[PDB]
Amino acid sequence: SLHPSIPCPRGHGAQKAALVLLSACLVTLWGLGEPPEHTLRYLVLHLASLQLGLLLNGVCSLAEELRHIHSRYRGSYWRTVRACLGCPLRRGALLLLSIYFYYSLPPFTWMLALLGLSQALNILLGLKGLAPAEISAVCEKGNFNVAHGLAWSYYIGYLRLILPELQARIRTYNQHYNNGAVSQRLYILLPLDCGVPDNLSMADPNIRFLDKLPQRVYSNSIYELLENGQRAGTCVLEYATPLQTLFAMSQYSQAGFSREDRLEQAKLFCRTLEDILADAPESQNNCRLIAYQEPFSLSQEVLRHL
Amino acid sequence: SLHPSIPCPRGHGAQKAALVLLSACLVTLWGLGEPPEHTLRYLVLHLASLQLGLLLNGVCSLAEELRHIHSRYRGSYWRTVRACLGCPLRRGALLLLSIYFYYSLPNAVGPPFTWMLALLGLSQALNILLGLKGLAPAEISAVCEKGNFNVAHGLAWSYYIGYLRLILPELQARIRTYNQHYNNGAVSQRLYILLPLDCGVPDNLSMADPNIRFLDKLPQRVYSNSIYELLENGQRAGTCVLEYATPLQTLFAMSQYSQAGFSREDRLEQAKLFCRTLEDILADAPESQNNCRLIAYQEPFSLSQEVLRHL
Amino acid sequence: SLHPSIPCPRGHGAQKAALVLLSACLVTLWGLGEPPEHTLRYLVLHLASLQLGLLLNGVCSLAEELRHIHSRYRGSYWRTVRACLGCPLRRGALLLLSIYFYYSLPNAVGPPFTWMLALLGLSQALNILLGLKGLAPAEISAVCEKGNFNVAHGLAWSYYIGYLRLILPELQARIRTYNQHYNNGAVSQRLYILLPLDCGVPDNLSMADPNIRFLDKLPQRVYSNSIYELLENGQRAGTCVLEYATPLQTLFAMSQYSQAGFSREDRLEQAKLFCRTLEDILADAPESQNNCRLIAYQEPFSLSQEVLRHL
Amino acid sequence: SLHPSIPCPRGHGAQKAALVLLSACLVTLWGLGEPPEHTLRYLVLHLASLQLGLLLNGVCSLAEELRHIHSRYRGSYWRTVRACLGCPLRRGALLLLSIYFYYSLPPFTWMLALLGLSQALNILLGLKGLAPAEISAVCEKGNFNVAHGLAWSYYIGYLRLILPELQARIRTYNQHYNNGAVSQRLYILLPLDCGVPDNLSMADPNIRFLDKLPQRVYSNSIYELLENGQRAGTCVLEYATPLQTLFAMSQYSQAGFSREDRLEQAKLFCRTLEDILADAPESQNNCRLIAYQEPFSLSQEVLRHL
Amino acid sequence: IRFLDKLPQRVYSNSIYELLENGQRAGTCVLEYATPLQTLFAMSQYSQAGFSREDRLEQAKLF
Ligand SMILES: CCn1nc(C)cc1C(=O)Nc1nc2cc(C(N)=O)cc(OC)c2n1C/C=C/Cn1c(NC(=O)c2cc(C)nn2CC)nc2cc(C(N)=O)cc(OCCCN3CCOCC3)c21
Ligand SMILES: CCn1nc(C)cc1C(=O)Nc1nc2cc(C(N)=O)cc(OC)c2n1C/C=C/Cn1c(NC(=O)c2cc(C)nn2CC)nc2cc(C(N)=O)cc(OCCCN3CCOCC3)c21
Ligand SMILES: CC1(C)C(=O)N(Cc2c(F)cccc2Cl)c2cc(C(=O)NCc3c(F)cc(F)cc3F)ccc21
Ligand SMILES: CC1(C)C(=O)N(Cc2c(F)cccc2Cl)c2cc(C(=O)NCc3c(F)cc(F)cc3F)ccc21
Repeated sequence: SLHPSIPCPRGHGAQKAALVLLSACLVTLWGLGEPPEHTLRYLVLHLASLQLGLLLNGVCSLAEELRHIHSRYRGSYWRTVRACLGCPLRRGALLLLSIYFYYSLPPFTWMLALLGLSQALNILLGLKGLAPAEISAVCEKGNFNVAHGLAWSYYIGYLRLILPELQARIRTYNQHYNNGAVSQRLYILLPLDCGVPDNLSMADPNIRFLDKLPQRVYSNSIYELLENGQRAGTCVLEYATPLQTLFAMSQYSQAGFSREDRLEQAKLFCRTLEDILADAPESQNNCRLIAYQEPFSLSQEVLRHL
Repeated sequence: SLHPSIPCPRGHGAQKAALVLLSACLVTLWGLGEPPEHTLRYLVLHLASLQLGLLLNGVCSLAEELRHIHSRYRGSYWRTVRACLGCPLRRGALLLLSIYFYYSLPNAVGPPFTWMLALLGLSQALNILLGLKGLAPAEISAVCEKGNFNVAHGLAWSYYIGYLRLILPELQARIRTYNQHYNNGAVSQRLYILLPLDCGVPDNLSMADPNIRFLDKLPQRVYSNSIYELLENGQRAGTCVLEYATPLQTLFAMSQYSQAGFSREDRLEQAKLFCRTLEDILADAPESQNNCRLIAYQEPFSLSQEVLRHL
Repeated sequence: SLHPSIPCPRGHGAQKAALVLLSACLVTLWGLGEPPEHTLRYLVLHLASLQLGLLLNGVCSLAEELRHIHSRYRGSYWRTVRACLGCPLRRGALLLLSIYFYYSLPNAVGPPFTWMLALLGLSQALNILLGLKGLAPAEISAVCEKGNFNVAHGLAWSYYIGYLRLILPELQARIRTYNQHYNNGAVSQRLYILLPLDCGVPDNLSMADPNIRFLDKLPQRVYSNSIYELLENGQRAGTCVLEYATPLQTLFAMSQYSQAGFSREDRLEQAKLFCRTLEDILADAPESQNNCRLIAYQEPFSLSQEVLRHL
Repeated sequence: SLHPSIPCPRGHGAQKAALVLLSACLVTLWGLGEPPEHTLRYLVLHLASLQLGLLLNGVCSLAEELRHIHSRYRGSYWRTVRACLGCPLRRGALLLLSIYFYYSLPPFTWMLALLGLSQALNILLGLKGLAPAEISAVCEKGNFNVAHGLAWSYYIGYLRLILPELQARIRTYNQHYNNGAVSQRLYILLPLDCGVPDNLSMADPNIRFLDKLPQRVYSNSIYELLENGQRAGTCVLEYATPLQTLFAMSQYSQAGFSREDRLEQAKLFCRTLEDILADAPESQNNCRLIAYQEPFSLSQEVLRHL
Repeated sequence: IRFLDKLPQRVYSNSIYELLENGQRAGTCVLEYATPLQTLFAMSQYSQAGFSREDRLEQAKLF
């Protein structure tokens, strides 16, 4: 609802389509007309190599982690083992389960040399790479995103400090003058393009700076929303200052934060600001978000919510 | 370098294990003396299952992304496949290799290719639903650090682009102006940014330790800064412009709220990571040309002892 | 899109067509009917032949590099090895597989390892001596433009960082001031930078075409800007702040000298590329907030028309 | 002559040691003791595959240039073929020479298809990549290096315009102020780490600003060189600005310019500026370059040149 | 009257002024106050000069 080009939280399409594929997959195994004794042996041995390979992958990971004991895991060996190999208990059972069934199921020592060699090629040539559309899912589900830190810093830092003392300063400026009364809500502008001009008239000339709201120290502007050369309304406009910071990351070569990522993350920052302003006690319909990506009259969009 | 506890950027110990492992792999293959020809096919066939799996897994992962395409992938089909399947042309060739390496190759162990198609699909769904192929927390922190997906990365950079970048150019002159109009000791020209690893950031700096006491407000948008003196044994041991790290404070309040999904285990990592990233940004930035020095520690001891040794 | 002559950055057509040839080549492998056991073995063996040769060639490449360690590689040997042999931990992971797949695998065609190693160095030595395995310019041009190995990339970024990033913020203010204090048409608020692709840069802009002539130097680290009137049919259709691009002059003078090793055709290659690099830089820079305009033309026509059509 | 850290112009350590490596490897062929016709045909077939290897790489690259033909090659198919395949006839003649040797020397059509397929995997996967050592071994030879541009333009634009009239301005300044004449040479500092403060005082307090030389407008500042609290030299100091641009080039992400390249090109920029000023009419011992790198006394570095 | 620029250059610096009229530029000439009149005013300001206001006015006219 915030904007047609803001991504919704990831749903369960992967779960549902897999279920449909799983339903259709189990159908076609029955069509072969073959006993499932081989199928069960194949499936168990198919999983056995993965668990065996996962151990060596953890072991290969651990050799980097062995010198990391004093750095990340409080100088503890057991915690380091858990990080690479997952839960030691559940993983440990799978290791012994595979070995016992592998010997029973009809070489013995040749596969480990080959499987250990195969795990090397995944580590060395990077065949088992992470698809970014699965990097995004895990990063978003675990809240490993840069935007999730830019929004929470904004809310805890700026919004949660002026929102209580905003409607009061709006009311006082309304009585102290006579003007069309200014709206009692802050209309945060969230330019999705992350190009934030230092003056509002630069984005559109029909929006003009009129006055500064009386006042830790904060300064806000009231803008003369002009339609057909006449005032149609007034409000307090304010760009999201993180949207500059996300932009100025993309310029710098040290950020490792490219243009495709800049737009991709800045989409989250607005989404994870609505999810914050929805439940925040300081938000009592006293702050209204407006987003717009230039394909546009900025003045009408402010009027659109008015 | 900043502290014995701050993690170092990952080395190449991963492939170091693999190369040593491969050294123990070729010898083991040579020691057992297996038929070399079938050893070649088996490794390829094994990699034929692995790379054909990344398509069945990808397509299931692709199903959801076809509904974000208008917003997340700017309404383009080719920016949907490249996110779920890596580079398409590079990945597309490997599939034709794996298909060719499985369509008609002799295979003592393994089903025919048309049989293996069904067995692969059933295997992928089981791993997806149960999460058997779960990401290890060691690799989660490894990939995110490499691709810069950690939340402390932004909080370190935003603390630079917003505040640190805008005040270091004038901080030397502002400190110089105060010293020339004050006592004949003197205040150091280097800013100090406290980075308590515990993220315990008292509102008043003097309350952390009695030896550090607020002296004066440094003269000048209001960029207020309070200069502090370090009272060691009742005498003016040293004075410097000291402040806490606001992003660490915002991290501390981040973990408290339950709408952030920020456990205290994660906050400790980002408390450490935010220091190293701030070390990296200030290492080469033109503004931080020996203009700022960072203080990081973990409270188990006096804070004044650590700041004094830096002067 | 500035001019039809300027080239676009290299695409992925080479990878795209290679997929088609891979697809058609798969048909012939399935049509002739040779056993896949030998086809898989040869293909691994053939790929083994190419990879194993790169070792000695890299060794001969490293041979000159042993004395460059003190100068071009900061005194570390392992940085030198990666420079010549590619990734040390990956290429060695491919040589070892080819060593195992040639010391053990059957070799229906080709010498044994004890024999191939003799011939392997011989072919590379001849290629090094005679330069037979040479890089055609399209391979060099691709590496030059992908890895930013050009002199135009140098000039464009220098031109922006040194000149265009320092007057564009202050260009709008002076144009507004000049328009405000004088009431005789109006001057556009944009600098219409002229980019003559032929690198013909006269000192006097009015001499280029009669319709352009000097009006008044624009009042203001002492930047001299001359605005011009565009006499169309003897009528001042419009006036603008107009100037040439100095680097495109310094590309011309580079080709004149015989010490630069910068041929006439190379000048054209690094002149078209330079203009594209400037647009890619201005279109993303914050300073060019609709503040600068590019006018690129290759002389086959009046200069005033294109300047006018952009107004 | 300039600095130990400056890379020397590429000698011939390859041919010096490759031939020696060949000489040791030329003895071993006589050691094996094998028939010569068998050896002869293998080598010919080896070069026959490479000719097709070069043919397929160029032809695949030719498919891309059908979009750049009207831009890079002036709409002429001849330059399109020449850039990709090298010489249209010399390369073409080798192929049929190789093919005729291919069939003459002891399947045929299936071998050609396999060779084409194996070249496709070379292109898509990119195993046969260009090593960084040979990337900087061709660009240096072909003068396709970024710092070469920032060097010559710094000459045609700045050095060639101020050097002829510098000594006159120094002579005028030396006459006007008596007692401690300045050196008649322009000292262009070249800090190889590219750390260029706006003023020399921040780099080292032992160097003092003295005055600005009389004068478009050219401003050169004369700097005092102090030693143990007393003057030791006076000369015109001016950082090579392209080093500052090179340092700021690596800062921005759109430059595609790494940190090592900054260090690598800064080393190159002095050496190509050495070559220009070695054989230039505007160099009459009136301009001596200073290059240094902290692994220090910058102030004492200048005195060694005096 | 608007300041325009400084005349090109012991060194002597002089100023050229815009002579605005009805909002348009109508003339350009070098305007430079007679500093001795400023000196006379400062003389009348201080009490050690023994130099009254009418004295300053009359000396301005004679100057
Ligand atoms: C982006 C920098 N950054 N990233 C992280 C992570 C931490 C910091 C950081 O260090 N910021 C900070 N600390 C300061 C300390 C002093 C001082 N001691 O004098 C002075 C400063 O500059 C004025 C300080 N600044 C910068 C300005 C900051 C707060 N602020 C913001 N929000 C952000 O910038 C922002 C972006 C993101 C992402 N998250 N945030 C929230 C912090 N919008 C504002 C609009 C107005 C206006 N229209 O007038 C006035 C503001 O502040 C004046 C009042 C200062 N108050 C409040 C804070 O505490 C000190 C006293 C505004
Ligand atoms: C081509 C020479 N070159 N190649 C490389 C690589 C680096 C340099 C170089 O550094 N040259 C330089 N250094 C100077 C220092 C002084 C001084 N007083 O110290 C005086 C000079 O002469 C005026 C200086 N010059 C020459 C002219 C320089 C600057 N300038 C340019 N630049 C380019 O065209 C150009 C080409 C390439 C390639 N990259 N660039 C961007 C730098 N265009 C201009 C147009 C106008 C006008 N229309 O009026 C006015 C200019 O000068 C006013 C600005 C003076 N500022 C500049 C920097 O800060 C201090 C002084 C212009
Ligand atoms: C490295 C080595 C020797 C190995 O250890 N395995 C594990 C394994 C089995 F998978 C199957 C049986 C025995 C073993 Cl022992 C393996 C498999 C193949 C292969 O082609 N598997 C096809 C395949 C399946 F059989 C089932 C499935 F669900 C998917 C699938 F894609 C090639 C080489 C190996
Ligand atoms: C694709 C196919 C069938 C092909 O066309 N050739 C060309 C060719 C020769 F190069 C050599 C002989 C016959 C043919 Cl017929 C080839 C070669 C190999 C191979 O293993 N070459 C090893 C190898 C050498 F023989 C000489 C050398 F100096 C180094 C070296 F590394 C594998 C498959 C093929």
